[PDB]
Amino acid sequence: MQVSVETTQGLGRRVTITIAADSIETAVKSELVNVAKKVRIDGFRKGKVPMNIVAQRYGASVRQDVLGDLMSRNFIDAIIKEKINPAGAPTYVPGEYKLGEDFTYSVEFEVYPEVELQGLEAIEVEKPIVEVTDADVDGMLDTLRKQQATWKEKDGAVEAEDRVTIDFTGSVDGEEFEGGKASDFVLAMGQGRMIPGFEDGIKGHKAGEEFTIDVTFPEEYHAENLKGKAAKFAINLKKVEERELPELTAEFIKRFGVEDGSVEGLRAEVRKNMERELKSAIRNRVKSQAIEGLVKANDIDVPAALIDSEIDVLRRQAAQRFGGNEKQALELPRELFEEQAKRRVVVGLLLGEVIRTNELKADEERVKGLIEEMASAYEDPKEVIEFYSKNKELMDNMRNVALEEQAVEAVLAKAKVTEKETTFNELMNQQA
Amino acid sequence: MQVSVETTQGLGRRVTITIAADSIETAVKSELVNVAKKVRIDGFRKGKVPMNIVAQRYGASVRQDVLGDLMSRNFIDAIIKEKINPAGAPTYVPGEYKLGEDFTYSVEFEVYPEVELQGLEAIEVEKPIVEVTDADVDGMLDTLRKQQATWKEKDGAVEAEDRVTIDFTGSVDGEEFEGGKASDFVLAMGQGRMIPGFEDGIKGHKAGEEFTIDVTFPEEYHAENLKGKAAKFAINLKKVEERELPELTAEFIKRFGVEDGSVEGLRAEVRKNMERELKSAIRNRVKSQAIEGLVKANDIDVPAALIDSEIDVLRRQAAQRFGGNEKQALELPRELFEEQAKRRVVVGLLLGEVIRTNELKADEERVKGLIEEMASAYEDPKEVIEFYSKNKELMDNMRNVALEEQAVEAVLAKAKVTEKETTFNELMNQQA
Repeated sequence: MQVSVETTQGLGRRVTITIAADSIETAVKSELVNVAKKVRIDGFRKGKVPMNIVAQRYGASVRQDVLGDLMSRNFIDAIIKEKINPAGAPTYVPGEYKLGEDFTYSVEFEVYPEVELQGLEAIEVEKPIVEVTDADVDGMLDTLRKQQATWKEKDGAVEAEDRVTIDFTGSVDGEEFEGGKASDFVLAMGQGRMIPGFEDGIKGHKAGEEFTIDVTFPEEYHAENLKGKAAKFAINLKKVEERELPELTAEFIKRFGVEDGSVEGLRAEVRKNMERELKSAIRNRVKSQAIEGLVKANDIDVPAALIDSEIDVLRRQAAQRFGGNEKQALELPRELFEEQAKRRVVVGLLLGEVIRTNELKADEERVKGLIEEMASAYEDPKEVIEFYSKNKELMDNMRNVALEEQAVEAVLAKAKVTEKETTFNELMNQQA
Repeated sequence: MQVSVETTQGLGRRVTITIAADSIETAVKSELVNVAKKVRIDGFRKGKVPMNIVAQRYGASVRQDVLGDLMSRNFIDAIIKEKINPAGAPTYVPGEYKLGEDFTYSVEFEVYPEVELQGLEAIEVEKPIVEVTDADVDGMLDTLRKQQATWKEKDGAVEAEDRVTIDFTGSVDGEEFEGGKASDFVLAMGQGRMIPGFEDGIKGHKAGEEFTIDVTFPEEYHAENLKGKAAKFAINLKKVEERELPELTAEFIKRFGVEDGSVEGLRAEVRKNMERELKSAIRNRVKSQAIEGLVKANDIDVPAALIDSEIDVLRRQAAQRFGGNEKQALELPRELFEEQAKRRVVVGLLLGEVIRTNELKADEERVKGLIEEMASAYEDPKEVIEFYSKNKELMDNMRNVALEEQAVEAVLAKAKVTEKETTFNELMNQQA
């Protein structure tokens, strides 16, 4: 067997393997008649038609199953002789497969080092002490009243402080940007604006008079063919709708689903929101400050295999969002995926080390109250707790999440906890 | 959300869950803004463009993520309140997703029955008593030179007992069909017979003729829209080759792959091949006798969920080979999938119950010896066993196969063991 273990750097090593033509071919014939025998579909029956011709002439489909086995078939043997152990999964980077010659592929595996964390006390824990008094309730209620100010058909030009119901669609330098356009787009004021140029074209003209704008995408834009390329957008200026407050009437209150219809019912729906919004935002802030603190305490050098696995999931899933086209993945900037990925894998090493060596058990009290809180998001809390209590694989997942939280907590209580007073507004204004 | 359970058939409990239009759309906007903020692909940036219009107008490309979440989201609560749970996995039978509508999907499954094996004494174990003597080697050797004789170019009429390397293609009923054609298809004699009309047509014509044979596919054939339809096969008699025996010449010894050239090397390579195939034959004979013993003696009630799992693996794998056409999967007569699946699920329950209740542990010496036996095939056997010993993920699968064979053995030694003498030829005659 043709194998070549190269070293890239430290953790990473590039084991380049080449499988011979007939070594592939015989394996195709083998797995053809195998899967044919078990699934009862031997073309006709189990005594005719040599899989030799089936493979060579029209066995490009089965070649996925075959090469799928052969990558791990040559791997499993080669790693025995050389003592090669990947960190979870090896990054199989293939160049090309010539049909009827060989199959060369670069097996870029990483090794998992023993992680250690330092600066546990040096980490700043934020407790954003928000206590949502009627100042915060009615302050945010006024923010709601003024920001959700009703729509009204403006007579004139578009401006910064207007909504406009339009659409944008066309091409970027002659290419159809797959799903990157909104037929009947609502441009709403008050919130942030899009790329300088786009919204500028919109607010450069009056309603009714429809035209195309040509704006180049930023190099900060998250697709290689769209960024730097000029983009023509067929702007159909239909309806310019200004925001203005008539009053906080039951007509407005009704649009939040308030059956009671009165503003006092609006406060009550807002209390039901404020319950899970306040709890999850506080928990998000202390969790965020913790995770940021852990990584910033120890920006460790993680195995790239875990990053690559995260990147495969994130590339396929992103490209699924961009029309489902695989090719789109390969033109999203890698470092926008490696953002969440790096943090996921670093925290995976750190918190894993914590629950392992600090011997953190699924603390029955901690996971009890955790389950009670997520159950109080459902209609019947008590019975959700009671059913989870029986269920094995639920209590596996509840063990893990209680231990993620408990691993954060082990270093959280060890860290510089700072109980800092803020308001409901500041809590979510500093987020999105 | 709305849930409603209905008994399909006994264990089959159709939990029909109506997910309301808004229950979908809100979860769509959720998974949109989530994936946007974590991957930082918010179109432009994390402060613009409501996910409302993104969902409603072109949010088809997130319905995998959304419905993928909702399948567990609605189900997890539904099973809590009412008491209701699948054996392994629930079969989600969904409606066609019309947008701006309640997605009602039939969440079917079967509950797990107490599996028991019976008629252990009635199960007759076949121990086919064979040896690799020069009698069996010369028997197979004579069959080898007498069956696998060299080919000569024939100019004349084709028989059933000729070779003919033809390129056939055409159309079934008038419609072109994928996969069912082969350029330089070798109709070799000696081995079994093809479908009636086809090979009868080939042998009904003399070398040089380019014609067509319109033959009807059997109603027993492995696909619906092909079976029962006549099929015009444009047979171009390309190569016609007569089957003739010269001798077991050094020309032939080389052609078999034996570089050694002298017949002593043909015998050596035959000893190595006969070694591993004798092992795999005896293994397959006692294994298949025992497996079909347990299954055909105990046609137990198996939860359809396990069948769906196996069938999804088998339909992916098969339809990938049938041009990658996932629609054609559902078109294959399902009993060909359920053939293997029935065996896998019944064995999985029976042998599972054996190793569980009888406390069958992966015996270190037994799994070690099993690995010696299979590693014999590999490049360095005792180092294979040695390296495997470290890797738990692989030793998990080695524990699987060890306990499957050990569970077979726990009933094998209990079953009516009958030693039945055979030759090497008769051992594989039916199996091949």
